[PDB]
Amino acid sequence: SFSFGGFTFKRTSGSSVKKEEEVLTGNLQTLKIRVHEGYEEFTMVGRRATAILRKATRRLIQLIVSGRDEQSIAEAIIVAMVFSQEDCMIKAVRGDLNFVNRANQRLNPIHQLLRHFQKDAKVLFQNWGIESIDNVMGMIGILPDMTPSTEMSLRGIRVSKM
Ligand SMILES: O=C(O)[C@H]1[C@H]2CC[C@H](CC2)[C@@H]1Nc1nc(-c2c[nH]c3ncc(F)cc23)ncc1F
Repeated sequence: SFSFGGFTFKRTSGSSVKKEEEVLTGNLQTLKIRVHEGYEEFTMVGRRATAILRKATRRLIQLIVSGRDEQSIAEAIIVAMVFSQEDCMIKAVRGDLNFVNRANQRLNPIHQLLRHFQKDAKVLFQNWGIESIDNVMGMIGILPDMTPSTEMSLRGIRVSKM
């Protein structure tokens, strides 16, 4: 239904209304983003990874991911975290004031966030948060360093891997 970061997104459930909101990045730039308000589920289909995303307003509730290799799974996770519009993803932006240009009639801020994190997702992964996980057979944790764990995971994130 739409393409974002190389994944085909389809909404499978729920609805949202869009409210324009100014947000402040970690490096103190202002982005004016269309915040989606409501409960939604999406599928994400890539060449090398597939995910199920459950989200609410600026909140990743669950992401289940399967993929070819560590790189392919990290790609899905980064796109999902930007799509979530979470405040910790907005605050993970650091470094050059790259969102200040204004040359184009309109420069999509969610695309700007994804392009930022495609350069380096270390700050994003390190600030997202980790949680203890239940023992669900075939579901493993993935740590900020993209290492598997049976005990902990990035908040809301599980890899489907036997
Ligand atoms: O807002 C936009 O300009 C585009 C770009 C940035 C993310 C989506 C894909 C590209 C967005 N397009 C669409 N988003 C959504 C959408 C629903 N809930 C969401 N929550 C967060 C989010 F972020 C986008 C959405 N629905 C239909 C779309 F067609």
